[PDB]
Amino acid sequence: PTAYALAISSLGEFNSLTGGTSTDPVAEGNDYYYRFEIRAWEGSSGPQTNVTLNVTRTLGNSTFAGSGTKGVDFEVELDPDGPFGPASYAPVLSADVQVLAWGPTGVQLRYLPSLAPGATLRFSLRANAVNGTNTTVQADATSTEAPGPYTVFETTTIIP
Ligand SMILES: [Ca+2]
Ligand SMILES: [Ca+2]
Repeated sequence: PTAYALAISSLGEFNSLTGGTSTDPVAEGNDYYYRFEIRAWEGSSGPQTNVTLNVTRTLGNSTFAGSGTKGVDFEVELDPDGPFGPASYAPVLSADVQVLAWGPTGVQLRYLPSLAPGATLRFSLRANAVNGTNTTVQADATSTEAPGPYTVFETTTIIP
């Protein structure tokens, strides 16, 4: 059988850490936010542990912003019933996220609680728009139990 599975999705760029409106292109000198989801398979043989997002800049000049402050530079939200129920995304406790790395060209965030089958996490990441070269970021999802990584690339058009 398939014991455990995870998935990743890009949701594109937004003008706010939470809520707000979509964006892209972005004018150089403005902040913007990437969002990614990590999604636990509903058929998983149990909760998944060490669910980790690794995002690296692959092309262009934009930078992950700030020092790594939850609620300013990044946010992790949990939808405990995923798409399968009406519960909405809500920010998780600060203690529930370990910032493994936070720098201008790479960020790594680990969810410390276990992630129930079907549940999803939404990661929002603040960035500084820089260039008229596009910025492309690589986002990798892994967990202990799932045969990761699962990778996407999202691209932002920067106006000089
Ligand atoms: Ca839900
Ligand atoms: Ca985009």
